[PDB]
Amino acid sequence: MKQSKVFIPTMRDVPSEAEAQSHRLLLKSGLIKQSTSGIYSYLPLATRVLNNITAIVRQEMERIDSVEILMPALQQAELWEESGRWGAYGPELMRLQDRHGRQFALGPTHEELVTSIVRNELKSYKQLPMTLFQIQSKFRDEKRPRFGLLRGREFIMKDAYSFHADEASLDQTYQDMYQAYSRIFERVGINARPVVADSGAIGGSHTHEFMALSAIGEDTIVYSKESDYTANIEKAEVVYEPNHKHSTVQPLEKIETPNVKTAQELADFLGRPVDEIAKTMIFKVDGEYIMVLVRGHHEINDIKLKSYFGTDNIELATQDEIVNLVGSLGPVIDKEIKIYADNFVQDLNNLVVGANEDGYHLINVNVGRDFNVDEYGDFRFILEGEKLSDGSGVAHFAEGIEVGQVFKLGTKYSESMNATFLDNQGKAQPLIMGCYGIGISRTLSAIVEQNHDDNGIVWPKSVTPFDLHLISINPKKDDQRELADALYAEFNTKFDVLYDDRQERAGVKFNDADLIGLPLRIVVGKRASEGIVEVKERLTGDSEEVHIDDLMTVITNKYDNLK
Amino acid sequence: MKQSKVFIPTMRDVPSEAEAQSHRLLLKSGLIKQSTSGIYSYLPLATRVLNNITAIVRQEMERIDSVEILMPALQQAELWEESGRWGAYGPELMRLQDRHGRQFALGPTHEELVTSIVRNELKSYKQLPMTLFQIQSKFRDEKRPRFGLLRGREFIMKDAYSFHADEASLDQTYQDMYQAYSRIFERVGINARPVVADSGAIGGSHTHEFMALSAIGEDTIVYSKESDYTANIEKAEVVYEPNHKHSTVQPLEKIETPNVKTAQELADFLGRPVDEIAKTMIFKVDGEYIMVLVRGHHEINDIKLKSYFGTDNIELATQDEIVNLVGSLGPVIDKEIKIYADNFVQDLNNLVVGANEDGYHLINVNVGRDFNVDEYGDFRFILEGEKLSDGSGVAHFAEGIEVGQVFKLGTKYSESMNATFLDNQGKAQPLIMGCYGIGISRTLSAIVEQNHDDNGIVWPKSVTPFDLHLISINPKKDDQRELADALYAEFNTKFDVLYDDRQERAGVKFNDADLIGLPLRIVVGKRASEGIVEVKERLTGDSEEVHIDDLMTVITNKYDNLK
Ligand SMILES: Nc1ncnc2c1ncn2[C@@H]1O[C@H](COP(=O)(O)OP(=O)(O)NP(=O)(O)O)[C@@H](O)[C@H]1O
Ligand SMILES: Nc1ncnc2c1ncn2[C@@H]1O[C@H](COP(=O)(O)OP(=O)(O)NP(=O)(O)O)[C@@H](O)[C@H]1O
Ligand SMILES: O=C(C[C@H]1NCCC[C@@H]1O)Cn1cnc2cc(Br)c(Cl)cc2c1=O
Ligand SMILES: O=C(C[C@H]1NCCC[C@@H]1O)Cn1cnc2cc(Br)c(Cl)cc2c1=O
Ligand SMILES: [Mg+2]
Ligand SMILES: [Mg+2]
Repeated sequence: MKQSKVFIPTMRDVPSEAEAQSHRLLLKSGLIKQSTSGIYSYLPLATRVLNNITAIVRQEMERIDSVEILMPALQQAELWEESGRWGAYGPELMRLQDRHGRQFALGPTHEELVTSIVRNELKSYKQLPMTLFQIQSKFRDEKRPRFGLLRGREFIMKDAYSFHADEASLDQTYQDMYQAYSRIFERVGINARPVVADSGAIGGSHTHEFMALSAIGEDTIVYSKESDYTANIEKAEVVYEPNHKHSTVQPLEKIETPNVKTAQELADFLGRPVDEIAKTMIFKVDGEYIMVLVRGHHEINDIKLKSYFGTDNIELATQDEIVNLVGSLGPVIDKEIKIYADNFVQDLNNLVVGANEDGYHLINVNVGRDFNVDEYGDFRFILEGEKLSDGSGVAHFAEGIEVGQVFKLGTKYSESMNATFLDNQGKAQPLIMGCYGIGISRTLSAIVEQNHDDNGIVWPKSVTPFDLHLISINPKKDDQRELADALYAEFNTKFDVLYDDRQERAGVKFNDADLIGLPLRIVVGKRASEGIVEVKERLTGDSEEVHIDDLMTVITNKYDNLK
Repeated sequence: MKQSKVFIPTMRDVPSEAEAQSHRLLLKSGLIKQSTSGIYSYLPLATRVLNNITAIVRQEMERIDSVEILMPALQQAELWEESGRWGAYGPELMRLQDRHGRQFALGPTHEELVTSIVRNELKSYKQLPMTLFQIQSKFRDEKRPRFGLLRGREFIMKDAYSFHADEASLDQTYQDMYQAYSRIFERVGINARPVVADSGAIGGSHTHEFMALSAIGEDTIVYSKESDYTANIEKAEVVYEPNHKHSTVQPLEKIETPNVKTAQELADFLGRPVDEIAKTMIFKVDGEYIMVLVRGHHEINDIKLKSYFGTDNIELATQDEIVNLVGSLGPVIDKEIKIYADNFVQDLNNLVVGANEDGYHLINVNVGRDFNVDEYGDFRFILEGEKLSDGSGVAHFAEGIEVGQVFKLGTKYSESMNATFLDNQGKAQPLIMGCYGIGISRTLSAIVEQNHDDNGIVWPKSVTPFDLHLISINPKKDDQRELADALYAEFNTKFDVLYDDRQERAGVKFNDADLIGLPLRIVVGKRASEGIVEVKERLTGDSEEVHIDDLMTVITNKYDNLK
């Protein structure tokens, strides 16, 4: 393609609101444009990268017999009522009415739709297993869209769904997908790690998330150096082995603590280490108010609380709800309320806690005497340095972007939506399901996060929108224009060449080229009359003069040796 | 792919409601499944056909420098307010609210979105022309979804938009698109004709529709045998040259006409030919009621009326609106109402018309004496046999499916949405726009309409979901299964082979194969031990025995000679 005919609105200045490097670079390089919060257009270069990603995805899906389909975005509410998700979900599910008042969801994911396709069609065990996938734009009215394509409201997902006669068959396809996902991410230029993910509040099914390792990552991976242990910090269990720090029991005492809000401020005020303070938070669990206690150097993990209580309906009590129930909160109160404490609170006595009265705290508070703990448990995040759940060694942290997930779904949808098959013994059984997804537009951004420098994007060979950037320094000069025209015709059969044929200053062409980030650059300039050009590598910045008779061999060898 | 792993829910019986052959066959062959009215899932084989169509589309777009992008479905109402389409359109535009009460349209087409992309980015004449396109699902809440993929509510469109400094540049790209569209349709196996289309009520810009010639087609193409004249029957002008059939003027007379509703019933009742009766219809044009007169053998053309009056707000008066104004209607009434008559009414005198009184009609009604005609004009459809507007010869009719359109849009959106560029002389000018579209999912159905027989689909080589159907008659037999396994491995590198490896009766495999419609079939049966198979052509039904040492050459030669 001649660059004069390709829309590439490169920017001089990136706005302050853009925080993530991938977001900043996709804007600056003229690859995406925001329509509104969380909603983007993919401009020509991004679209080519998306096409390269989806071609790799299609190869890897076909390799494991995952068969492509395309399902609708517009989905009748009645389908979502069958599963119960219509009623279970709130504003994140986008909803609308047609001209006859009939209600619809815009698909955030397709468990019901795909179940509706296969039910009473996958009728026998002889037809199983079956795996279907699509590459299709999903809709989620995210509370906080952010970081460009990393969290949109309209976004591209590759979602797959598999159907099975038994658990062993599901296990096989889950492994196939796991392996296919590893291949997909490596091929597109992402360094990713599969990590054990949380199975949800109620379920205990096997699930792994694929995490693109990057500093912008909002997930923390807990990993071992001694074993293959890798878990989301939300899931990673903390094993408690007693190590008491108890002193002589003292009488309870309310103390004045003016302008003291936080646990660390209280620690500083009393001249004590923060770990000896116990923090108290009020949660609302299935309508009932509870208290959760953790030490001052720890933080409450809501995902563990949800899994512990076995419900997703857990949230912090609001300002008004706290006042109606009881400044800094504490466990000593004359009221029927269940108090839960993290296991590591047992290492202390003479607790420092809130007084349920602004400007005050309690010291020398003791369990049994002053208040009772109903149950102890693992209600916190692991810290870096602590011993892992498998006993292999010490916990280390790495930050990650969730680029995909694999999930053993089971019979949830097939039971609720009556999707059955006749087994070996002729009896009706619900289809056993797996579901799997890659965030395609998120993955595009993750590629940029891991493949860029201070001057722009550095696209991997596998996904670069064009292979070669052919640039004329001054096309007013006949020798330069004509040589570049000839080289375009020569190289645009074997390679995809972006030919910067524009009547633009050399400096802007090179700045644009740095942003755009194609792996190899052929510069036609002052030595065109001699049949000499310059070849420049985007990754290293290495430049060399090359004569046109050698150029095909030099470019091909350089291209083949790219990662 | 092994057919045991591909979801293909072939049907024994097609429901009565499915009318169009393409709709019936896409259902019967297991290629689509309805989710609800006008909303479909594309099953594995249809998805492969769609991928083949879009690959051809992409090649032909790149050939004319039409550059791929991907724009969002979710579009803020504020954008649609800029153009005025938010207010101009009614229930066909699907609308919704997000969680903050902000209003959105689901894109039925993307003129505003694309204008928002390029405005203040295509800043100079030096950047023009620019052509962008996407392949993306559109949403239209159609009043009457029908014929499967021919009229959906969620459907795939390839929409392109071009931007220009002057009218000559627009003319060039319009011609490029016209030519590209001709190529696309021929390549995918559609016999199509470009025809002059109506430019709308207000505008007079150049537009052509591409019509897939087929009997299910709801459009009628008027064409010449002597010239290149081709027009939609909505547009095709009728030139009136007087041929009076006048008799001696008679006195007006009201006559009893019991149980006479229609013009032909009245003709039969009075013993007169139907052409001597004048029909009267009441229309509402920009709030004002009018009368339109046409002869009994003619019909009113609303598209001509809209173009004549220069407004889209024309509709028939309702039952209640007719009563408030005045059985069979007629022009003789004591009221201030404008009466328009088709030109061919002038060939008659002593008109037979309604009496504005149930059970009665008027005879011997004459213009000037009994009523006045305000204006005469071309308000009807041309009939087959009549002389064409260009004077080349006689009108012939062919039925067609509108598979695409090309349109010289001009500055409508660039004016309303302030999308300007600096011209040669440094002054701001609105971007001159073209817009173009192909219905991709409609085109898939049109391919089936033109490429099928009584036993199933007959896919063209260019778009067939697989190239070869490899079928084992009885895979319990080791020689058959093993030979078929070997041939699959041999042929699935050069070709895409669907291998019917299923443990199913031969009869169902062949019935499924006929429906599925791949061009060549390799049958492994009783002579597998001898290294002999049967090759069968789907189009002709010709079968021949072939030895496996000759099979690659025989298949390749047959495949190369397919249309
Ligand atoms: N709002 C979004 N924008 C872009 N990509 C997304 C978004 N939500 C999910 N994805 C991607 O789609 C994949 C599958 O969806 P899903 O498993 O439902 O995500 P999720 O659990 O909601 N992730 P998150 O919201 O980031 O915690 C994810 O692994 C992401 O890569
Ligand atoms: N409801 C639909 N279902 C499937 N395809 C459609 C639909 N509407 C339009 N298309 C296709 O998209 C192309 C461009 O859209 P457009 O020019 O807006 O169609 P249109 O004038 O509304 N046609 P029609 O509604 O059939 O009279 C058409 O030429 C069709 O091939
Ligand atoms: O979407 C999932 C589970 C899996 N679905 C198939 C693709 C891969 C993915 O991990 C989790 N999820 C995430 N977000 C959601 C948001 C809404 Br709104 C709804 Cl209704 C449902 C969901 C929802 O089910
Ligand atoms: O969509 C068009 C004009 C052209 N747009 C770009 C692709 C090719 C197509 O011919 C005509 N059209 C047809 N149907 C529509 C339905 C609705 Br609802 C709206 Cl808002 C707008 C429209 C509308 O503009
Ligand atoms: Mg989410
Ligand atoms: Mg329409």
